[PDB]
Amino acid sequence: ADYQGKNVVIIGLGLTGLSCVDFFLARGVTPRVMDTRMTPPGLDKLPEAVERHTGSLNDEWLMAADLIVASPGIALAHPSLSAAADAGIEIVGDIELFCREAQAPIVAITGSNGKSTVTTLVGEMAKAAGVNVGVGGNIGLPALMLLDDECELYVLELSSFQLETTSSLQAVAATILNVTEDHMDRYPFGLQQYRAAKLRIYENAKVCVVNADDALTMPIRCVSFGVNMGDYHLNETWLRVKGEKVLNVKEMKLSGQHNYTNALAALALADAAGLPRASSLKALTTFTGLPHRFEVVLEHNGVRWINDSKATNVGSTEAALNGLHVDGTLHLLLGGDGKSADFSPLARYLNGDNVRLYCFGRDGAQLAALRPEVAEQTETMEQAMRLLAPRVQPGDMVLLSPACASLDQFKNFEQRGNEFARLAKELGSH
Ligand SMILES: CCCCOc1ccc2cc(S(=O)(=O)N[C@@H](CCC(=O)O)C(=O)O)ccc2c1
Repeated sequence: ADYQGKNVVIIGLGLTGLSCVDFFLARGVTPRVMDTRMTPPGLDKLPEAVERHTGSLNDEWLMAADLIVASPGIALAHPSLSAAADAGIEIVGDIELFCREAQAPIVAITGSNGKSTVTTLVGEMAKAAGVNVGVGGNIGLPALMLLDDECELYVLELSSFQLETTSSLQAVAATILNVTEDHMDRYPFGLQQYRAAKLRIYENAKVCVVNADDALTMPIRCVSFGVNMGDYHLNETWLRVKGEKVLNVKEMKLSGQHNYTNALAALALADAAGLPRASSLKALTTFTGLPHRFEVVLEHNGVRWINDSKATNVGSTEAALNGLHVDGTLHLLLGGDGKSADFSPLARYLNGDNVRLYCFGRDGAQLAALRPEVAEQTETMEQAMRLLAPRVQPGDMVLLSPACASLDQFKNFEQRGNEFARLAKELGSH
């Protein structure tokens, strides 16, 4: 693709909007930028030479465009953007621009839960093998910042929003790990619309990796992973491939059944990508986990404080609660922007004499309502933590696994997690 002489418009700033801007500049094309936010991040880095429109979408700019590069953060359904598509104006995203330029195979990963883990694991498997690997997308660096001639493999986490605007992806290996309710504020046609966006990842993929335990991950053969069934399966616990033991999970630092199926998924994608199994299995024994993903930030005085701020949907929090072992009382922090999710699937894990709920953020009242008799509601996570702190006892667990976006009150789930760990360390020691 060649963009010279094109009127290009980018919707959305930040590092991703800026990576798009750099992409076009370096090609001898000056784009225009708009953001619906008044002072979006990165505005300051923008080279004065690029005109910008903030606080709203500029229809004059859009309708005059030859190409619109839409951040995953804006809906294709937005009236201004639907108008442009109706006019036949081409709309793509960063991932589409990347795929058109990429000169190395791409491993593509999406799903409601486990996608950052499996993306990171596959990158670790490549690294152990001596492969020059670029890992990013919806995790880490924006995809366009990974473009490098020396790169031998790319491993991208892709969100459903990125996939909606991508059409040139031809993955060497692609997976949807699972599909559980998320982003309903962005999918007015419900779960099947959301699933439809994720299913796009398989179009033109050399190998499709599917979850034998989750029919929604299926297209319409794929290599499969699952617990008791699949080409990659569990059998102490061993990872197996087609009946053959490959790894005793005692060698892994990660624990839990869901991280074991994450391990199969990664192995399946690495295998499809042609990485040696020895180095791939080795990476599985060295990977320690991501920050904010069920991360023990404090274990002091008989109490563990777990930062699971990366739990931004119901299915994620469920993966935290399902089979959880707590000696005393579980103090569960829930809260933020639920994205119109149905929280009732959590109810099942919240019976008993040993659970306390501390709910906050935009949807706090909705979360407290899962079990009002053991629930407390506050405006902030800080107020909730100071509320729960005096009550914690030896044998207790304090778990931040909010089931919601943090965007109503925090920059991102990382700042939420960082504030959690700060407070835990303050309230968790005399
Ligand atoms: C006009 C451009 C709009 C730019 O603003 C935005 C950019 C990206 C976004 C991503 C998403 S997002 O839906 O991907 N938000 C994450 C938030 C996770 C977290 O708490 O850190 C989630 O709930 O999965 C929502 C809104 C966005 C708005």
